[PDB]
Amino acid sequence: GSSGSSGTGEKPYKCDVCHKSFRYGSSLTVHQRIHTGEKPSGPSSG
Ligand SMILES: [Zn+2]
Repeated sequence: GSSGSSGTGEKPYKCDVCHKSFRYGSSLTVHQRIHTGEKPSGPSSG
């Protein structure tokens, strides 16, 4: 559960809404799918 990213962490493609890193650009977009269309998810603000 605690943080623990050995190497894999700083990805060239990181979401700009949830901050989800992605070693590949395609992966990022394919993920943002949830950010587009249906209500957003994840932490936003207090
Ligand atoms: Zn995202």
